[PDB]
Amino acid sequence: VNSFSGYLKLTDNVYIKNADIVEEAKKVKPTVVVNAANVYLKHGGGVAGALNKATNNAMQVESDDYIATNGPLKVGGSCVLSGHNLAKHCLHVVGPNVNKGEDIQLLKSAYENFNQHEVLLAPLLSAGIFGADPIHSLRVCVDTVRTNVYLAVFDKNLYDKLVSSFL
Ligand SMILES: CCCNC(=O)c1ccnc2[nH]c(O)nc12
Repeated sequence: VNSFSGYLKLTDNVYIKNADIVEEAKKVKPTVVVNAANVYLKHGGGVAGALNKATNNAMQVESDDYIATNGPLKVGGSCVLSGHNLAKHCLHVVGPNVNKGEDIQLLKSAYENFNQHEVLLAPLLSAGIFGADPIHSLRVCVDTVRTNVYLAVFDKNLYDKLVSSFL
C-alpha cells in the first residue's frame, strides 16, 4: 500500500491521473519524482521548469554543480539528484526531443531508467514541449517499465484522450 490517490489503473504496474506533477509531488512527497530533463539539466520550461520553480531554483543550482563535475547526460540517460522539497529524490531522465531531431527509438532507453526504482511519480517522457506523441509515449511506458509508475498528466483533455485510446 502507498499514498497515491485517485489514479486509474492501466496495467499491473502503470497508473494514470490528471494532475499537476508539482502539486502531486508536494502532497505525496514520493521517494522518486521524475523530471523531464535535457542533457544540460537546464530546467527552463515544461515539467522541468515547473519542478525547478517549485524548489525556488535549488534544483537548478544543484544541477549546475552536477554538470560542472560530470558533463552532460546522454539522450536516453538519467541521473539521481535531490528531490528538494518535492520528493526524496529526483530522477532526471532525458527523453529524445523531436523538436531537436533526436531519435524516437531512444524513448525506450529513457523509460528503462525507471526500472531502477520500485515506485515513481512521473510525467510522460518526451511529451509536451519535447514534441513526441503522448499516446506513443504511454505505449512505450507500459511496454518498458516494470516497476510501479504513477503518471501525472497536466492537461485534462490529453488525459481523457490517453485513457479512451488505451489498448
Ligand atoms: C501538457 C503537455 C506536457 N505536459 C507537461 O508539461 C506536464 C505534465 C505533468 N505535470 C506538469 N506540470 C507542469 O507545469 N507541466 C506538466
